[PDB]
Amino acid sequence: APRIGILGAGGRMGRILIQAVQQAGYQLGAAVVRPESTLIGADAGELAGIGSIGVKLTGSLAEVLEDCDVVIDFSTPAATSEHLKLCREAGVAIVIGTTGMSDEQKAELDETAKHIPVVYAANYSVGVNVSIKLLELAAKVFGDTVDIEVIEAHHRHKVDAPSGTALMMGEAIADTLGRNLKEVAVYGREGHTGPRDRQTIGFETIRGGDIVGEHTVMFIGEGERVEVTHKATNRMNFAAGAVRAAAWVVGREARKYDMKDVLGLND
Amino acid sequence: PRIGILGAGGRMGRILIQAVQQAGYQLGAAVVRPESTLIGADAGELAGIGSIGVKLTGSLAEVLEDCDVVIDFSTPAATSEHLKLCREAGVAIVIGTTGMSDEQKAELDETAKHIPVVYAANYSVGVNVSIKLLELAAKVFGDTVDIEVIEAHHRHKVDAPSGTALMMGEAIADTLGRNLKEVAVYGREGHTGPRDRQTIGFETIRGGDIVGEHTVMFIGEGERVEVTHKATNRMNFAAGAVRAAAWVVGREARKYDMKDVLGLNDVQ
Amino acid sequence: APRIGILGAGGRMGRILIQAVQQAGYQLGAAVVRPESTLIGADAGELAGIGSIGVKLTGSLAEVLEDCDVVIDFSTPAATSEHLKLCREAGVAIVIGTTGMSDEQKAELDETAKHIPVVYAANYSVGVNVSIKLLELAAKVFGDTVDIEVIEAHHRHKVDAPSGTALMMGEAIADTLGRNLKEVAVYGREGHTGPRDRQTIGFETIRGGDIVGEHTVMFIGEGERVEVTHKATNRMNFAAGAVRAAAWVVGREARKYDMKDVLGLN
Amino acid sequence: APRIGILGAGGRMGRILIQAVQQAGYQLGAAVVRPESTLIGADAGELAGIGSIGVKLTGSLAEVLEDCDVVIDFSTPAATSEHLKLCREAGVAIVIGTTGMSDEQKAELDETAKHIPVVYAANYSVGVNVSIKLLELAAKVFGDTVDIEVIEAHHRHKVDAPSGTALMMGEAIADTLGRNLKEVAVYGREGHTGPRDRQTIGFETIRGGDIVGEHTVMFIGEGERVEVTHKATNRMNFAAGAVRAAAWVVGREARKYDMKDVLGLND
Repeated sequence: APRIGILGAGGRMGRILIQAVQQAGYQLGAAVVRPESTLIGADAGELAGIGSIGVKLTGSLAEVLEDCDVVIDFSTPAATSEHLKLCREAGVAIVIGTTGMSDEQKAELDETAKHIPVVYAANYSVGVNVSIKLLELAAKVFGDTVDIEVIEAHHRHKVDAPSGTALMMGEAIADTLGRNLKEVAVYGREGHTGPRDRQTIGFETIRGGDIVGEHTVMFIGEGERVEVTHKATNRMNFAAGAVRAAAWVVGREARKYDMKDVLGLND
Repeated sequence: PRIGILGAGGRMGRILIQAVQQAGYQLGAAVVRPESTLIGADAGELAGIGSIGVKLTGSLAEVLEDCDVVIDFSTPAATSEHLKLCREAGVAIVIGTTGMSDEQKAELDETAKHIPVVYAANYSVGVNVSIKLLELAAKVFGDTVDIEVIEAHHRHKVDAPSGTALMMGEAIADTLGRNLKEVAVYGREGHTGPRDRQTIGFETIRGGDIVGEHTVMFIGEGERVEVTHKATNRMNFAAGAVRAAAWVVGREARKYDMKDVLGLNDVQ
Repeated sequence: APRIGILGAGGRMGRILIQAVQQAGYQLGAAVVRPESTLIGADAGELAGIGSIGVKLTGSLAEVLEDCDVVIDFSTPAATSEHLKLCREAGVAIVIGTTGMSDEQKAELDETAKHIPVVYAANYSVGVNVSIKLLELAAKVFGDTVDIEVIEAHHRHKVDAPSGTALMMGEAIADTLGRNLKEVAVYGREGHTGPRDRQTIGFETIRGGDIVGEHTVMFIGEGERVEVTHKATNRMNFAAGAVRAAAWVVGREARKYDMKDVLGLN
Repeated sequence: APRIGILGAGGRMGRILIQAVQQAGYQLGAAVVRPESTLIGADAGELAGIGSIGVKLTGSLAEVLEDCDVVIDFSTPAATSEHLKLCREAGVAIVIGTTGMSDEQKAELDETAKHIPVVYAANYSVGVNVSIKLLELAAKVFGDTVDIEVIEAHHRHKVDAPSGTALMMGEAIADTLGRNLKEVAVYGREGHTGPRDRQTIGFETIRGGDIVGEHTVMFIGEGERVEVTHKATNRMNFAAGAVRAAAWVVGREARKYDMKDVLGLND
């Protein structure tokens, strides 16, 4: 079985990753926090809400890398830089989900991936990555015979429209169909719009309440319609995907991998 | 009741004949333009329900004695003469002609002072029911929900959102005391910021051959209530018009709409 | 403004009820716990996660009734029995959402409701109660011209099908249409079922994953369809409804009330 | 450009197929009916509601096969047998959508498919075949991590439950996951069902009104859900797929093909 270490194990996301490791039947290899954290010495399982599991929060990643085959890192881009060097010298694979890394930090990641296996993905949700593959496959088959509309819904606090996931989906469809998203995208409809251009990709964005996040793509043809939909119940399905990527990457050739590799979608 | 169909030759007329027979009523008459080719043919056979013993006439006045109520889905000029004739004969009329002139609509109100007249923006029973549900849900939820209107229609529709969506949004704004033109939003792009509670959002989907779907979302904290109307075809106006026709027979001469016909004004 | 007290303030539902009182802008009048609870003396606002609010947890309901105009009780039927007798003597209204009261305990409630105002509802979610009213109205208008199908979805751990909410919706429609649900209900379809009887009310129950709770009623006609749907994001929309009932019932005549009364649906 | 002939050109499906041939820009090569038909001599385009196109209904398939590269046959299994022998001797490919052929009649097809190209598919809707491929792919990735539920809706007259299309989808999913559908299928839920078995594939069948046909497969996981949905607006989307298969099969090696081949779904 693979030994998975969780970096930043004290934060909100770390605790979820600890539950995901134990729920997948894996051994928690390590739980690391900042060397000055209040929680050093606490039980990771107790802290994660699953009761004691015998792994305690430590503050030195280098001291626990021998106990791990892979580590999962959802922290700060600066902390990921230090985590990359330690895993390189120790030969431990790393699954990185840190958002907002600089172009220099992202380059440091790419060169590390020539020495250790590295997983880097924009989204670790298994369902989202699956959805994208379905969209690409349906788009290749439907070709120019369907009107493509992207509908998403989110809570009333979201400041951006459409969501990054909705745009990620439209981008994959536009790449598949050979269209330029900025040219063919439409974000509203009011008044005498005229009839619909087949090249148009329409984005309908719903805002309200506390909706966690729903995305639907409609391939609308003559006489029929195919919908691909992903709905999130909570903000926690990154963990199951990240843990699945960690188990998958153990013992593989040193390259940079994404969730398309992990899920066998590049076929 | 004996129900007559005006403009019985057209696409909508033929559907109305089916609706009368499908509702178990006796078709009292079937009238077409006085220069129509089909004058003399049997209405039932032409409508696809087999012979029923009523033939197409080009003279509405000659068969008014054979009817208790008549249904008119034609052109605004054709209804005006038909409205005048029904007044003198004392036969009720259900009018669904779109785009009636300001003088013709005033002629209707005076006609409704002599005979009962039904005039509604939409004769689909489901659409009218939904709008009542929207009003009822809106009054109870008040300002505790973010309201979003989603509709879908075929790729040939030139106007957005549909009249039905705006009719629904208008009903909600009136219940909530909002001005729809002030609070409506038809698209979202870029840094929209957080949602204003007063906003009523309209998301319009276009594609393929979708006949017509409308969903209103009352989105609160922890839960959501949706009212949805979906149309399979463009013929569900007929069942309502026939229902309005049977309802208006033998009633006091006023102007009625589908809220009266469906008993929707009786709950608040 | 009304002073609302929360019973069982240490439990999961009690803490949520404290948040709902503060989220609605009301002043928390009291917070009572089991007489053997550890938390007596701690601050309710802090204990509920909204920061200190100046109300401390007590173990004596009788000692704090003077500070409240109404109390909300989501506890056990045995504890509710003591709460019903105590609230009667103090003249404080009570909102009860305890499930599973005995036929004798429910009778104790009805006799109590002759002295103090009592709100008792099967479901305190505002959305659900609204949904049932939409169903009743749609059912009255459509009559026997539509096929009615009830679809619900819940997480994979739910042992009962259909949900109580779905049956509550189905029952409301059957009463409107004059049908006997036990006679006309259908819970599955397999093989040569034949054509559909118009009287049938069909129940499609979806089970999977962690779905909190979705309920859809379809009025399916010829050429069109009307759907009324309620979707739950979490298990907490009872609290806002209960708090709204608490504020609504303050100072009213002593009867038994439900959420139809609170929301003006009757 | 392929010359497509339509057999049974007088019937409901024949008229729809004529529309589909012209809507695709193809040449109507022939329009054939029974030699004793009333419609012999009528213009196929006029009969299909698209105005004259200059091809008239004939009663002899052998006399017009030289005008065709492929023919489309939605008739009776007895008539399809005769058309197979004629197309074989004439070397013209054929697309068959006739339902209910015997095990011997299906064998006549397989031996014919060694001489001429033959397309035979259970369902010619492009969207449905796309949907099935999407289900197989999602099922392979999710594996045993999701509860799978099939929801379908049809008009109040449908006598069979679930629909053949819903069963077809469950069969594709059960095959991908290594499950036996008859063992894991559940068609209703009433009373104390207990908690859900992960292996179960649940079928919820909706009946009412005049619904043409809706099918939804829910892959329900922990924290998220992915739905694949196909909706039919009318009973005519078989035609476009059959026409698309007709053009695809022209000039290909004599084998038996299905819509997975036509749409590039095999891999």
